[PDB]
Formats: sequence, C-alpha cells, structure tokens
Amino acid sequence: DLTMEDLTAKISQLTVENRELRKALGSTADPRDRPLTATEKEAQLTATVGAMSAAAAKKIEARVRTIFSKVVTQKQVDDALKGLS
Amino acid sequence: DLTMEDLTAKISQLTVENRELRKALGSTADPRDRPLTATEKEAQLTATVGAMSAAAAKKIEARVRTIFSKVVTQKQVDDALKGLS
Repeated sequence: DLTMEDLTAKISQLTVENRELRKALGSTADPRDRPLTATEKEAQLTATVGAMSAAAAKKIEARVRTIFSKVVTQKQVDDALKGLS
Repeated sequence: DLTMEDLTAKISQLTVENRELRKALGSTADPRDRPLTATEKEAQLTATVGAMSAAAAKKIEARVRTIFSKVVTQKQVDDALKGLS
C-alpha cells in the first residue's frame, strides 16, 4: 500500500546497519580492515589494470615480432596477421 | 673441417643474394609484390601490437572490474588480486 515509504524505510534500516558495520571495521587492530572509499577503490583498480595491460602489451609485442621477423613482403604480412587470428 | 670462415663465407653469399633478390622484387610489375622497407614493416608491426594491446586492455579492465565489484576493504582487495597476479 505504502510501497514508496517502505522502500525508503528499507534504505534507512540498511543505512544504519551499513555504518554499524563500518564502525566495527574501524574498531579492529588491523588497518587493512578499513572500508575503501569509491575513489580509493577506483585508483587501485586503475593501477591494477595499468600493470596487467603493460604486461599483456609486453608479451603481445614479443609474440607478433616472432611472426613478423620472417615476412619480407605485403602478401606475407597478411598471412601472418591471419595466422594471428 | 668447419672453420669460422666457412660460416662467414656462407653468410656473405646469402646477404649478396638477398640484396639481389630484393632489387629484383623491387622492379616487379605488381606494386604489392615489392618488399617492405625496414620502417614500413616496423610501422605495421607496432600498429598490429597497438591494436591487439588495446583490445587486450578492454578484456583486462572489464575482468578486473567484476573482481572489484565484490570487495570493500583493503584486505579483500589484496586477496582478490592474489590469484590474478
């Protein structure tokens, strides 16, 4: 009947519990138990993607240099690229 | 029996023959049969790398995101990155 207000009250109950969890995670002796903000979580995600992407770019360049070293002409590049597919 | 001069004599014979075969290939009728130059081959090489590296970066980023979608604390992040180094 009062569906809107029930969903709002659901957020209120989920919000108070949400912070009661955060206050308990700050009461532990381990600093690494702190909940990360969405900003810090994105910075560590971006740095993680950047590291693995650089690692993937390293192996990819060596892999296709292996196939390109044999080619000398146009047609041969295409068959090497098709060999990469 | 097998001296060093034997190897360098064969190396010279192949270099002078490869120089000639290129000059013949460079004088062919069809322009697509001409051998690629060193920079042209290198330019198409990095172009192939950069294309695959960009596509690999997308799969890496979307993969890291679905892993970060189930973490909150610094301890959870460190354990989520432990399997996927």
